[PDB]
Amino acid sequence: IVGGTASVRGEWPWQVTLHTTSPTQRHLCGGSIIGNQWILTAAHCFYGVESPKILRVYSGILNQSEIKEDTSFFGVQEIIIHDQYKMAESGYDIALLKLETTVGYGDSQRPICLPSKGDRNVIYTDCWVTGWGYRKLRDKIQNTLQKAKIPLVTNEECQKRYRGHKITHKMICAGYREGGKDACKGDSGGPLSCKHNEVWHLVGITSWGEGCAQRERPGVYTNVVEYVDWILEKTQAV
Ligand SMILES: COC(=O)Nc1ccc2c(c1)N[C@@H](C(F)(F)F)CCCC[C@H](NC(=O)/C=C/c1cc(Cl)ccc1-n1cnnn1)c1ncc-2[nH]1
Repeated sequence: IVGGTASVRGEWPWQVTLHTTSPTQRHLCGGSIIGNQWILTAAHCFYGVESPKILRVYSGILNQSEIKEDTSFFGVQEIIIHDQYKMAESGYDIALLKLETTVGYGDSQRPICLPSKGDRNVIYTDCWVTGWGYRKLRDKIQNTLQKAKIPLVTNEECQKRYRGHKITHKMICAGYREGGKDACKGDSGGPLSCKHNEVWHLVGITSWGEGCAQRERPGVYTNVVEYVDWILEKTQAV
């Protein structure tokens, strides 16, 4: 996160850190708890990932230093990638992780609500991007979960900012015209959380941008409201 500040413990209880175990253990991507055995994240996180066996999901983490060999985690039973996904810049950048065990909900780990189909017509004015990613292009993963408040940008304005790309309504953009606040390397897969009528909604999944926090380069997120039926198809399968 560029231009953010330290989160407080329990502030983003749906935020997870997804770690890879091969060749050595390290943070891979962010993610969001959406159900007691479900993590919603970005499809591009699994590039080269040949098996769910190398994945570890940690919930209830403020600091990456809380993670050692004796720290409990959730194993991943299955990686579900949207089957229209090709690359982050073309959209469909969404994936689900089916956990091997159930998350016990508490004040440290709980799910974020998905947006409603009717809420597609609502204007969100209180949106935050969170993660352990870089503070600038050449940096390192941060120990403490960071947060940054960012305004949503219309599809028309985002398309103006990305000449040469096709910004679809399945993407949602966020950033200041002058830049300064954004997601950066290591934040992808994490949430873009918006508070509406005292309820937090998972509005976006951190996907891509041209550089980090640059002037007139909004962050591009998977527009979660456009995938509610796809998520329900995969998580509510009979
Ligand atoms: C010690 O642990 C470690 O250093 N972990 C570590 C470190 C860095 C990484 C990473 C793991 N993840 C990638 C990989 F390949 F390293 F595993 C996979 C994932 C590959 C893509 C990922 N993209 C983002 O996270 C966000 C991009 C992004 C999103 C928005 Cl909304 C705006 C601007 C953006 N940026 C433009 N340029 N940079 N950001 C990333 N790139 C490097 C990493 N992640």
